[PDB]
Amino acid sequence: NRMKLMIVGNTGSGKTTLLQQTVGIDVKDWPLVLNVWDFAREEFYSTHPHFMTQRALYLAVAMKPWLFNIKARASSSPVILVGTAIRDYHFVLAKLRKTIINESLNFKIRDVELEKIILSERKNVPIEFPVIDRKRLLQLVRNELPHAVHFLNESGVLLHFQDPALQLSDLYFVEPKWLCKIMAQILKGIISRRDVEKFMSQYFKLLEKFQIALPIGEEYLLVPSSLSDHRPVIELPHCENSEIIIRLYEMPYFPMGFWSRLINRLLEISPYMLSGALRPNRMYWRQGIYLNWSPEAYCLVGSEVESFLKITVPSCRKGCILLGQVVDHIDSLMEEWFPGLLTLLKKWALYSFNDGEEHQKILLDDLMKKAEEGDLLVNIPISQIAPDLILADLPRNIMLNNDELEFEQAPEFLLGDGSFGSVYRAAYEGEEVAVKIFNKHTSLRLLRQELVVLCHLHHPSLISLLAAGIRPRMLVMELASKGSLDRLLQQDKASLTRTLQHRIALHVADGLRYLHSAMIIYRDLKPHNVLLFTLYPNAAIIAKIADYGTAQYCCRMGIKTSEGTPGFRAPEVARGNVIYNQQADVYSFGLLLYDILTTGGRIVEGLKFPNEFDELEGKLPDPVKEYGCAPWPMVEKLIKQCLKENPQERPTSAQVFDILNSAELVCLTRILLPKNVIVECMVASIWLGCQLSFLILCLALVHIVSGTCLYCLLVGTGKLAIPLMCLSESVMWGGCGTKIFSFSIQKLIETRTSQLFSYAAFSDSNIITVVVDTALYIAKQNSPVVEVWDKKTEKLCGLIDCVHFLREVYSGRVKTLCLQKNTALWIGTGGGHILLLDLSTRRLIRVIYNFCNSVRVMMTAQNVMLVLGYNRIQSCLTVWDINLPHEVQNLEKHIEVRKELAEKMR
Ligand SMILES: C[C@@H]1CN(c2cc(-c3n[nH]c4ccc(OC5(C)CC5)cc34)ncn2)C[C@H](C)O1
Ligand SMILES: Nc1nc2c(ncn2[C@@H]2O[C@H](COP(=O)(O)OP(=O)(O)O)[C@@H](O)[C@H]2O)c(=O)[nH]1
Ligand SMILES: [Mg+2]
Repeated sequence: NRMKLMIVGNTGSGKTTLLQQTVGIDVKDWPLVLNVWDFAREEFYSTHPHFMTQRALYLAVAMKPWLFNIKARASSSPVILVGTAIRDYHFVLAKLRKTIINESLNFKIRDVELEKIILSERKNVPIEFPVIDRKRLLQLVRNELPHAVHFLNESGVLLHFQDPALQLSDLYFVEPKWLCKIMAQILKGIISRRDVEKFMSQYFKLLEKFQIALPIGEEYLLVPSSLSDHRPVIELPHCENSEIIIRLYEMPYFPMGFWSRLINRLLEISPYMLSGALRPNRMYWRQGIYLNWSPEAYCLVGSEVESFLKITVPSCRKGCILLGQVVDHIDSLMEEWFPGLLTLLKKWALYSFNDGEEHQKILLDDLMKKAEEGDLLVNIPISQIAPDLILADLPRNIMLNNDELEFEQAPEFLLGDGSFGSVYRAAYEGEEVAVKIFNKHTSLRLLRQELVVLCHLHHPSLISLLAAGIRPRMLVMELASKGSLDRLLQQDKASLTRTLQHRIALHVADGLRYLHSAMIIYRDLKPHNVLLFTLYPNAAIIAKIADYGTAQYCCRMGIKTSEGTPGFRAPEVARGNVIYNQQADVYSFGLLLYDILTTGGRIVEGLKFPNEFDELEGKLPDPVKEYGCAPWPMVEKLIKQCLKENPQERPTSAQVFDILNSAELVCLTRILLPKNVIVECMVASIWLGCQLSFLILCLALVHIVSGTCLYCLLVGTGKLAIPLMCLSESVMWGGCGTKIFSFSIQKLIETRTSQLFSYAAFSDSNIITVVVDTALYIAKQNSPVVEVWDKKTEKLCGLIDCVHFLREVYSGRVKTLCLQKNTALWIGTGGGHILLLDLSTRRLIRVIYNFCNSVRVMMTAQNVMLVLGYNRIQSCLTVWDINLPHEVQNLEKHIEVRKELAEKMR
């Protein structure tokens, strides 16, 4: 019986006095318990075009923007007019009171659970500054919580803004009267944070999310709702008809919150309107913005006096560019936030044949019709009246020379089905290209959106444009030499090597990072939209992103409309009620990486079992167990991170690219052991010691002898038998006590000569391992320094310090050594770090961090590299691909090569 009453109207009308029978939304209670929200001069309109819900009854008190917001938020809701989908219209007392009760009772018919306990708990809890965090103990004391909180929010008990692009999900506003008085008392109109602070970290963030206090600079807040109600005297550098371009936007009324929204949109993009980054001059009068880069490049967006919106730009190249980008941004803003004007909106293009005569206007649709069969207006080119219809504002190097195009559009020339078009195989300028054709009932808006994406962003991981036209309305971009990723996943499963699919993932992550850095949300990532140019893993370009027909500007305000293919979209996008940030793209990339790791897998199952693919996406199986793929540790972890319900828990695209940009990720191949099971030695199925295990001082695989050291059959205690602790063959050598010894006793190299260099304690220590190579690498107990000696001279050659490398990049004390045939040295420090040194140049290739807490024993098997470590107790067994140093070098070189391309494509 909890009904919501919202008395909306124009200030003064005496609607507050109407109920009794100015500083923000009020609230009262009436007995059928009625929750009344009494709304309130005109500054609050852009502050609360939000608090309408759906389960409420409206009482309008001839303002039409109010009705426009009502019919756009709560479509099915009674609206009773009172004098001083309309259901009744009364005039002014008690007779209308019965109508309200009758309408409220009929509204429930025209339009229970464990709620009532959480409702009471949230209502009966008083705190100062009432908003509270995720206080789960209040429900613990007394998969269904976000389904009850939503109902309570839609009932007036509290407000929970769970929209991803608000960052207010964690905190819960109690007794929502307070949030309608502290958020609406901040309001010539350029006040600073210092003054606000004298009346707060989340408070400033909360204000800007509601279009109340925009950030125009440090310690500065724009506060659009408080700007002057009249424009100053602007005298533009050009006043002749032939020198300016004018376009009007005629509306029945300005939507509630339209101008603050437009100002926010325009001031965020102004640095990048010419280049795509120099700041212009800006002015504000609450119904317009003046941008000014020069007397030749400016932009005046205002509102003449119904409800027209004028855009004035100079009639030059930079003026046309600014006009095009302002029109595109206004159209995008209207599509995102004001659906209902798209017809309630009329667009006029102003033109004149001779200078000095009155301006006459033509409807933009008629002008587009005339431009579809010509580029001149017959009683004065169209490029001077509406340059954006013929793409005259875009760069001239991407204009379609229709005489150089050999395009068939045959069913056998099809390449794929785009978002709103169809890509075909064609030839342009004597080259193999791909042409996208929009299907019959499309407008210039889709072309212009995909051109916004394709024209100003150049990245080695984004599809490149070659030409664009309007008469056939195509997009010639380029031909991917190897097709889409879906075809590779479902047909050519054999060519997908590990190092190739890692590059495929990395190139898509890099493209997403760049797309997000330019305030663009892709909104649909799938193997179909990922294009492959080569299957050679060492190439710089392996994967690109195409089909930008669903991409849209995603500024700090977010995006509301829902786009994306079922099964490749974030969970917050499937339920098209919240407004989401660019983390949906991160979730889509997580799904795509899951697909890459599992190859066909869930895609093959979804083409077999539809309408369950999208339902399973809120939990999906383990990649390894479900489809039997080879384990890819630290990539399954990234998949789990990217496949999280909370968008804020998900990493950003830059973080995903950073995680993927590591050779530890690709060369890792990690097996944990039971808790409190310590391992001393292992041999290669793998045999382990402790008690002899399988998956005691020494072991050996004799083609299993169990013991200080043992080789497949020499035994060392320090009495050797065909304290001694070292023996290796590469000739066979060894080490006894604190001196190196050899035999084919052949060469007793007593090693206390090195006491002069380094500490004597490190010099005179028991030997741990000896390595046989052109040189002699020796490390001792608790020795952060590895000694290098020459067999030919039986003399020291030089000492290397692991502590030096560790500090340059941490126990540092050497525990084990292993030599790789590619001239790389593996050293296991006392901590959980691994050092890769080139044997020749003595240079640090890379240090392995976050691996473990301590390294015990290290060896190689078959070709992989076995490292055993502790976690001080828990011991872990880790398998590293033995191509790790070369992979580090190749990955860093590849990153540099394709990074010097991103700064050259611009
Ligand atoms: C196998 C065959 C298939 N092929 C392609 C090419 C493409 C392609 N190229 N360029 C494009 C630009 C855009 C584009 O928009 C998509 C993603 C909407 C389909 C596709 C392509 N997409 C699939 N297959 C190229 C030939 C050589 O190989
Ligand atoms: N005498 C009289 N005063 C009215 C009438 N309607 C409105 N008012 C005046 O309008 C004021 C109410 O303003 P109100 O509409 O509640 O402001 P709002 O809540 O911010 O929209 C009261 O002070 C009344 O004096 C009316 O029919 N008769
Ligand atoms: Mg009032």
